[PDB]
Amino acid sequence: SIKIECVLPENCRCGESPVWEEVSNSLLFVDIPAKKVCRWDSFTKQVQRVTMDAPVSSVALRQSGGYVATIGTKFCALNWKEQSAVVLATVDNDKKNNRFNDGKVDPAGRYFAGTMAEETAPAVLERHQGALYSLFPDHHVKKYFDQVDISNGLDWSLDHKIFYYIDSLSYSVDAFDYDLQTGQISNRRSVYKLEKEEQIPDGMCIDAEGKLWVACYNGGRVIRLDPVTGKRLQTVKLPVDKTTSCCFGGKNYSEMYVTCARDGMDPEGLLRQPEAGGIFKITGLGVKGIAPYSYAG
Amino acid sequence: SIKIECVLPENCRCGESPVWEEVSNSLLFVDIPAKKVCRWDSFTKQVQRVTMDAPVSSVALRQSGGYVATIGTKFCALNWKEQSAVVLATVDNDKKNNRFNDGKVDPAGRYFAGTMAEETAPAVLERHQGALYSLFPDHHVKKYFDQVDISNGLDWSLDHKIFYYIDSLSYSVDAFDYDLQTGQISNRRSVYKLEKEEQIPDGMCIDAEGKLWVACYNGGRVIRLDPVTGKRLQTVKLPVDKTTSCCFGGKNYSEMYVTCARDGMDPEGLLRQPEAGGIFKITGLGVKGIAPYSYAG
Ligand SMILES: [Zn+2]
Ligand SMILES: [Zn+2]
Repeated sequence: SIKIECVLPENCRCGESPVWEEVSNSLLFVDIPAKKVCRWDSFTKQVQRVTMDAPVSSVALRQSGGYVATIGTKFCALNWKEQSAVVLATVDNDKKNNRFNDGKVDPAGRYFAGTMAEETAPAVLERHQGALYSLFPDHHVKKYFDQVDISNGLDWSLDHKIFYYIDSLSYSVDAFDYDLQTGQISNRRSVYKLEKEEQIPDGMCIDAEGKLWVACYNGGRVIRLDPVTGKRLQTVKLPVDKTTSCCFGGKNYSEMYVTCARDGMDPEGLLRQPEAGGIFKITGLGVKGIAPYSYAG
Repeated sequence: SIKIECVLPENCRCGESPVWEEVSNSLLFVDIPAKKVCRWDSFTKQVQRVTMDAPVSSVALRQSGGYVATIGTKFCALNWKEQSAVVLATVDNDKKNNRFNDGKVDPAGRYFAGTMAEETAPAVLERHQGALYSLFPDHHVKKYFDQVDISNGLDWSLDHKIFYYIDSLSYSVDAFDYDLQTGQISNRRSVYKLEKEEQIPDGMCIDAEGKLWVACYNGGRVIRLDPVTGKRLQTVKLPVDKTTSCCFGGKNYSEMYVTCARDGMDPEGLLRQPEAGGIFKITGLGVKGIAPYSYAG
């Protein structure tokens, strides 16, 4: 049996980028259009919040201390206590209107993230403006590929030989060969195409059996896929439609934390999804996840 | 009911710009990379073709006689009985790889056509290189706006107050307010957004109810769109994937003609679509089209 609970009714405009900090039993996440980074202590229940000067799309662990975030079209290191960010690298300078979206650290401590055109407009507009990036330990940047609509969930297989990636308007989870030692990706192929009711695929993580959990935007669900068989294994429905992301955390990585968005709802949807934008905890999935990697620069 | 016929197994590299010439009961079209203007006699069933010296991307009737056509980055007059073009105007002189794409005459005798960067491999690059133009009856070019990808299908509403325009890599059918007397457009807005499955929006033609028909390049289909409600009204699927463009012809515009492309297909997909690059005729739609305008310069 499954328990779904709102642990923190944060009403985020757009909650994203859940990451489990095991050393302090905290969850981090972002609220993208609110430009916030948040850190929620699972023991005290207290949340702290830093507000940045541009959309903050993702946040990850930095092994030397503090955190890394993608703010606007920059990779930045964050000194949480000083409420100070230092710019590590910039991308997409040629684009007048981009941001980072989803990002996540390698098995080798490289901070992967891509971009997208900024939009809340959708159905008056356009595309293919994104590209996938990685920030190496030496603070150098690689562009993997362009023509990306919305850079979204991403992860890596337990044996470090395959990269999983979602570009959301593709409606497909893709897989690449990944070289751990160099961070090269090849042989892009589709491993799962969403069903319609699955709506927009968004955030993703891998679990300790190597299956994939995809948050489904407008979907009110997260879906478990086998990437080696090509099939859906399970659907867990949430009391909110605008599920964005998910990760594993809590004791032994046995709980799932899920982000969602309160933005773009109307009065009558807010009325009966009153916890929209909250953080949900799902217990009793009967699977554990794995620990995130920490940026190496 | 819908009835589909491959009226001509032309195998066009890329067949485009269908135009019904009702005084000879013929369909004019182009084959862009073969650099051919084409004319199929719907009665004898035979196709005549003239070879130009640069890719021909559109053709239109000329009020005073013969044809106009866009050949490379040039608006040309075409006398079909000799077979050479007389340049009337050049655009994009500073872009030494641009070509015109799609073009159609105004309810007022102005030849609209926009350009794109010619592509590779072959072809395919890079990007925002295009602009939208309109040759006036005095042989002077107006320009309109740039950073287009693939200037594609275009038509006018039946009140002559709305210009509809497709830029392919925009996956959006757009509308502008349009002013007959001056050819001025303004208030560009998305009236429709393509679903993953519909692929890339290519040519298009309004019907006598004011709906819009758009050929979905790699969607093997034309979809009929309500500009005012922004919803898809029906899908007509086709024997072949690279449907490029569409127009109304046959007696009083009661039949629809779909062009297609066979360039960019592998040896075994050609063998599943024996009719890639042909001309299809669809009867049974319930609506008629409207006649083409003739160029008044
Ligand atoms: Zn996301
Ligand atoms: Zn076209």
